Amino acid sequence: FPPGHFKDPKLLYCKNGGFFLRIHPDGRVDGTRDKSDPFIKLQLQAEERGVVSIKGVCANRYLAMKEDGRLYAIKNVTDECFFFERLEENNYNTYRSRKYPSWYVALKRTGQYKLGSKTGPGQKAILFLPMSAK
Repeated sequence: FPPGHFKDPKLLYCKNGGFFLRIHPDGRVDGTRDKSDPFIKLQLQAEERGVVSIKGVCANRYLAMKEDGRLYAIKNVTDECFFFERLEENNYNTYRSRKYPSWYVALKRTGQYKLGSKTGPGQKAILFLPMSAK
C-alpha cells in the first residue's frame, strides 16, 4: 500500500477535567477518564492546511458541530466535520469549526460537551492535547 494508507490513531485529552474525547457508536460525543475505553481512539486526518477531521475509529463516525452548537458524530463526512487545528501557548491544541468559525470543540468539567455558542478562545474547555494511543 502507498504511504499514508494506514492512519495512526491518537487520543485527545481535554484539559478541563482531564477527559479523553469519546465518540460512541450511536453518535453521542462526551469524555471519559478510562484510557482503555475503545471509543476514545481517534483518527486526526489532515484535510486542507491547518484543518483536520476527527474520526472515532471504533464508532466509525466523524465528529461534527451542528448549526445549533451541538456536538455529535455522523457516519458520512459533511462540511460540519472540518476543524481548524491551532497550537496553543500551553502546548495544547484547539479545534475550531470551519463552518461556524467562532465555535470550538469543547468539554465541560463534567465530561459532557459544551455547546459551541458558549465556547470562546480563553476557556479551559477548548484545550485538547493529542496523545499516543499506544
